[PDB]
Amino acid sequence: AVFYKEHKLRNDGLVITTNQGNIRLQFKSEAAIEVLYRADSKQLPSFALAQPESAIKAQLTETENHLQFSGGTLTARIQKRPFAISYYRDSELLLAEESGFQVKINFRFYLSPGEKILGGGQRILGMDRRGQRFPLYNRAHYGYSDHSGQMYFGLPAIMSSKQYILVFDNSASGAMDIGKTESDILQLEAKSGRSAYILVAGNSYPSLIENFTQVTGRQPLPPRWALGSFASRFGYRSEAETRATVQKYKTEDFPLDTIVLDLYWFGKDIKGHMGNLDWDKENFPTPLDMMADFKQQGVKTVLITEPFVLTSSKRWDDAVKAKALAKDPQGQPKAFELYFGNGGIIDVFSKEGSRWFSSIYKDLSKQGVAGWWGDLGEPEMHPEDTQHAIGDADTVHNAYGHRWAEMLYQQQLDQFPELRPFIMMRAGFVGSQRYGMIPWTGDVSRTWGGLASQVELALQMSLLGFGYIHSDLGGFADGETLDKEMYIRWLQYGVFQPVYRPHGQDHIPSEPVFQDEETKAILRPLVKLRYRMLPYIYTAAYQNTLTGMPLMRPLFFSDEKNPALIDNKTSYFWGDSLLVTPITQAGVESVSIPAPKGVWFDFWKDTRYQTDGAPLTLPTDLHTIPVLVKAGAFMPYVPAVSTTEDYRSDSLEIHYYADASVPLAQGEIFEDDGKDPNSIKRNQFDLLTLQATHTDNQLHFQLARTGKGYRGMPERRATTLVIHNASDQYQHLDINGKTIAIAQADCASTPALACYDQERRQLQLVFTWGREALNLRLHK
Amino acid sequence: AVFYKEHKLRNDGLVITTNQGNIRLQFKSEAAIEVLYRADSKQLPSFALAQPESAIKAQLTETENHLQFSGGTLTARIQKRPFAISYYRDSELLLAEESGFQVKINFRFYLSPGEKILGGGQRILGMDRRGQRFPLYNRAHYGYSDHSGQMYFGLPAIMSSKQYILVFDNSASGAMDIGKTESDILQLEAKSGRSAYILVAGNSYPSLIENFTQVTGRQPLPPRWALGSFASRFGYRSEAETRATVQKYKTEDFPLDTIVLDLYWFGKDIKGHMGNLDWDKENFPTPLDMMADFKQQGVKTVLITEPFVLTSSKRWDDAVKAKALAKDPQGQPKAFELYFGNGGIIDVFSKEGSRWFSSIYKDLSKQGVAGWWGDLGEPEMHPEDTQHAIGDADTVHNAYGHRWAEMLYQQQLDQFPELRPFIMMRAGFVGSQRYGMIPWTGDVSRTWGGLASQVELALQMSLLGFGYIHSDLGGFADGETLDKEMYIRWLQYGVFQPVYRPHGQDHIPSEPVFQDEETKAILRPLVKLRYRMLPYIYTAAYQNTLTGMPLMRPLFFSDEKNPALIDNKTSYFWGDSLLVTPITQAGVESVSIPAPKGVWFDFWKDTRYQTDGAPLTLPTDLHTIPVLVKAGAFMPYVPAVSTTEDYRSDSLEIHYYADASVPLAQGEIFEDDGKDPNSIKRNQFDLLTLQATHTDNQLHFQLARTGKGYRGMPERRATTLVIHNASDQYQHLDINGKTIAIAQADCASTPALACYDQERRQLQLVFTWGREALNLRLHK
Ligand SMILES: O=C([O-])C(=O)[O-]
Ligand SMILES: O=C([O-])C(=O)[O-]
Repeated sequence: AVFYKEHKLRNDGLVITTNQGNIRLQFKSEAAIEVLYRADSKQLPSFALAQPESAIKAQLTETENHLQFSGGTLTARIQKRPFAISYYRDSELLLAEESGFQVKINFRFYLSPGEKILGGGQRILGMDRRGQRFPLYNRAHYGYSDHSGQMYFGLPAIMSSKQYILVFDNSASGAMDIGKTESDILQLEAKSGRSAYILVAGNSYPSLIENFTQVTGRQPLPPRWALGSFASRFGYRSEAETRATVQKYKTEDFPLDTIVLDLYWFGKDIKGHMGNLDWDKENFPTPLDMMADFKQQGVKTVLITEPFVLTSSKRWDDAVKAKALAKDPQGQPKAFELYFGNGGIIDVFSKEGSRWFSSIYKDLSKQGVAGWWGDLGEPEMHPEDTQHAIGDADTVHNAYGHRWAEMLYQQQLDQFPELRPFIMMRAGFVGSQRYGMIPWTGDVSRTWGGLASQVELALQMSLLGFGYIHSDLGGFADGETLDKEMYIRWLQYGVFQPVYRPHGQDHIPSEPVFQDEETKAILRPLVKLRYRMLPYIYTAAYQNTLTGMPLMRPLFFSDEKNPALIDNKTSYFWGDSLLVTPITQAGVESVSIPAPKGVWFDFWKDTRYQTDGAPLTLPTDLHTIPVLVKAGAFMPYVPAVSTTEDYRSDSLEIHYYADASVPLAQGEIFEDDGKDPNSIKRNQFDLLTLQATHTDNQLHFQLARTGKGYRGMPERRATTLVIHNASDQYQHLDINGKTIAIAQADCASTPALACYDQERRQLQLVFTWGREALNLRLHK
Repeated sequence: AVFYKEHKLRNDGLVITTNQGNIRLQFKSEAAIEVLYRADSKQLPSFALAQPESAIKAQLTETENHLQFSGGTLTARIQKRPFAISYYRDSELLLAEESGFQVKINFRFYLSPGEKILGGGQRILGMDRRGQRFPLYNRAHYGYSDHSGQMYFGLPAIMSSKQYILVFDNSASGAMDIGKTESDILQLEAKSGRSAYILVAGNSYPSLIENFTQVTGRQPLPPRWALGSFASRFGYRSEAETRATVQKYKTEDFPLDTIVLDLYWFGKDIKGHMGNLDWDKENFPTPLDMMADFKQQGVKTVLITEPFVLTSSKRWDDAVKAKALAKDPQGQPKAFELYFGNGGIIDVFSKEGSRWFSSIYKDLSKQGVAGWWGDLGEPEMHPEDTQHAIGDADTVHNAYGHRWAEMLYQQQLDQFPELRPFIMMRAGFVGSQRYGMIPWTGDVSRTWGGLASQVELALQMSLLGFGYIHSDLGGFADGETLDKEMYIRWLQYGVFQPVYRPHGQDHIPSEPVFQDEETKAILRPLVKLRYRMLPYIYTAAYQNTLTGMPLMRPLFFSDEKNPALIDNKTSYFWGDSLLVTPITQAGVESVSIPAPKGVWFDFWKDTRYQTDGAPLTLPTDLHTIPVLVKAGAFMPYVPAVSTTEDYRSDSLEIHYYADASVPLAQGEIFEDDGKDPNSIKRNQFDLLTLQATHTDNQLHFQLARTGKGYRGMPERRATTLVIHNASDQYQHLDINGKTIAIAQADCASTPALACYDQERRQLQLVFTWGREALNLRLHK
């Protein structure tokens, strides 16, 4: 039995006293509220909040049986007897406590009939997780395929079809029961840790996500090289092998930005060396030269690191001396049996551990390391009696990787304030994106099932803050011989998901350059396409930094009033304009694409489709996967380069997909130096905008640029605008009022300013796009 | 009747007095003698000699009936009565005067029975010109195909199967009669000008050419961009069209280094504007921006210029005021009716004309022009009564273009001492290569016959000093629709001849980017190959600067004791290692290749051929032309780039064609900054050497580098050495004494240091080639 006794509004937080203790309510924004139970006691701080101490001005109103604590859009309705809080956006009930807070810690909420619930982070259970129960305990799931209730990167958070996000702001071993045990009850449980939750509301899914990232953190724009081709395997055994792989990309003519070194860089065996955190000079004899030589070819070097320091490693004595490792209750360094050997864990929650670990990253970065890979951050093994500075293993578990990213992010920004950190990790917490965390979906099997699960995983993570979630392309775990068709499909999908990083255990090659001729003939133009598409992808990344909008969006964004779409885990949007349907089984001869109502074009073949709702059936081929372009799309391209270090936009090629059904369309292209972490905040960019206005007798484009520009920005770009499905009735073109004839033949064989290709229904305009506004008007 | 009267030896020249006048003999080297008749009178100076005032120490000996004037290798034997000079190398008679000098000026020599005679410069008559008579008067031959006795660039010089070169060092309207009128008489004639000839000897064809260029001039190494892809037509009509063409290369993914602007850059019509020598702002409104924008994309701009200033042009009044034009006997500017209109000719032989013309080049170069095209330098029209500073038109005619190149070369070196001039001209004289002249074979027809004549022309010019002779690829003149198969064959041949410059009248596209899909699919990888092969071509260019060795060599170099080979005009060597046989007729299904005795490989298919003399029959296909690689060849490649401005050799791929028949082989790769005119003289280069030693049980490679290097030179190059026709019996590899196992599987699918591919008979070695010597030893 719990009931209201009294409250105090100051400041600007509401502090309620019940017969069972204090509860603190604070708005972190007009759309998000933090609710802290046991507010009177010492607890771990928030991890989910970017500004935990925030509390914006809200209004409090009182009635006989209720209190109301209201922000701009979100309202908390506090029922006095019995005590229960419920949350409203406008006058719409979003979520209501049932028993609310109990005591172990326990939160119980009602679920509404028909309410669909995404969330929990990485699970393979179906997009709607209602009817499921699972632990909140980051844990490896080696070789997973088509099912998992628990893997590397869980999130103690859900997104509802009612368009709210609920966060359990607790870092401890726990569980989530989404109407499994009791049909109408959502239950959150933890063995210890912070007793708080955060509710965020929105009026649309994009707004919800914008509001969520506003209070949990926005991802800083990654370096542009993060969008390029990575060479990776587990693992290059030597400097010679590493150099030979960089060379193979050059001689096979595949783009390459970054080569990634797994654990052999610090030891010749898988076991026994972890913690050395320094070069194995027997096998990597001249690493500074190696990294400098790669830099000369525009190629970055990334090294793997782990939380564990083995007692057999060269740094054990020093880590103990430094007090860098987590301790046992007795006060000794805690050592335990990992796969790799007996060892301890670096206490990133401590001053000593952070300083010690950070110094090592600084040293290696100074030697030439450009980016960082942190593996096993669950932590993969984490005995319950391990003691960190701020609590035992079970209490801090799901925040270890989160703090590790914060430590590394701060370290990198301190060392290189003019560069954007690259931090790729396996496990984090709500908000880890604010430290630039780029997660991957762990040690996936080399099976079709492993591939078929990746869209579900990516969308689940993307919706709750992680735009750069991706997979080991081609599959990672076990296998005895390459499944060629699977590999090809995986690397094709790879082009249209956030990070292009094929990676697998090295008894089977993961890099595309080591594949057979047919495989390379298929993949080479696609890896090149990835680079040609950089303006499209980098612009989506820019939007992700601005608003949290994920690069991969679920089908359900297309119709927010159709909750059934939430179940779709087979087609997704890559940016605004491409509907992608990966092939995830062998021998598939055709696909049924649930394209939203409207006009769509085959990305590969230019075929125009129109639909009022019924799905579209497309045949498959081995060299592509099915991708449809939304009518009204501006698809921007630059010439392929081998490395983003050579990126130039002096030449732009833009394809506009015209249809009268889209009378107004807009496109944008974000350009900056690809590297300045402050480019957005300081307006050091060149933002290109395109607007199409399509009427019965005219099609006109308005082109403009804003921003203060940047060093090396082109003043004038040669631009080729290719209008697909263009009318054969346009007689003339005006550019800023100057009338120009449209040629009707030989468009590919003359340097024509404007030409219509009747066989392709494409109208091509070639012009100079300078700093002043440009208007191009086509008229019948 | 002519007889000896007396002589005087000083100094170090021999001055002979006959009853008819004085004759001066001077050795310009140990292998070359200048013979000047009428030595007592004022004459035009030598044009052919790089150091006209040279006279090395020779020995004079006298007998009753003879004088002997001898240098290191060449001896002049002077018979006293009747007077006649003959020339000997060792004790071998090379050439004997018949009547020798007469008076118009006339030289008569005996030809030996069976002696074959190349020479005369551009003619289409057969490689051996003996039995032919033709004028020495540079003259246009618009639309030539398969025959010409007189075209743009004649040379008053011959090369004999006796291995001497004879130069008629005379610039005037003349003629050459090579045993036509009289079977055993070579006759040289001129209406006026210098009465001198130069004989150069050698002990082999390469030595002869080395000796010839020693005294006539060596070509300075061109900028590396001269070896790249040129966009050209007659002609881009506007800045917009020019920019659109640069853009088309970018969007079609063809390499492009340079775009070339024909006469529309200075006027909207073909007639009436020549002499404006300034931008037509109506059609090229922002040329400084245009050139700067191209430079940002690594693309150079070259402009056409001509000798003629029309009375209708904007510069007529000023040229007259400056006294820049040739005059009539009366002293007025000489005006005459050219195709383009009434106009005069710039007197490049005068101080005033040179200063005036040079100032105009300086101005345009300062604006951003990177290289220069001088058309119509025959001069195309040149009335006999035109007076230049040093003589009338007929007297100086064949040296006009020569002096024009000298003027421009000096101008460019004065303006940009740290760059190599690019000067492309149609007409010159013996020695013009010393001013960097890059000639092309004029306005060739768009016919198979026009293509079929190009090897003959190129070889004739190459042998007598012009390594960069090339053709308007695809054909230039007339035509009404593209002959697609002809065009393709011409641009394929283009890859294996000195300058890659498709160019034609613009009613049919000359650029490969404006061709149909099939044409582009065929040509794109070949234009890319041109760039991948830059280390091979640029190294041949280096050798040409060093020794005069032409880039294209005739088949007859392969066996100097087989004079019948001299007739071959259908196969030639591109550098040392490639025997190329262009396809020069439609529908050819196979070719008979007269490969020299030895082992040869199909460049495209790796097929091994062996022959003891009989020709090799190869089938043709549309995507290649037949090219054989000589066993022992080291073929070096770098990754394709879009422009030589981006050239890097951090990654090398070298293919060695092994065969036991070649127990010793050598290769070299010349690397410098691609631009420094002084790189060779100052040793600012990186010269890579490879030596193969192939015995019954071992194959070993010795790799080394010399030179002082240059700014940006890579210290360490990732190198992939691919050994073709490698034994399947090599068990191990030592690199500098460190033994390494050779893998026997999965060579394309692993980062192996050494791997043998049994199906391809290729052994691949991947390693780091640093500054120290490297020895790689394979042993059975
Ligand atoms: O858009 C149009 O009107 C057309 O396609 O003709
Ligand atoms: O060269 C060899 O000896 C061979 O091919 O086995």
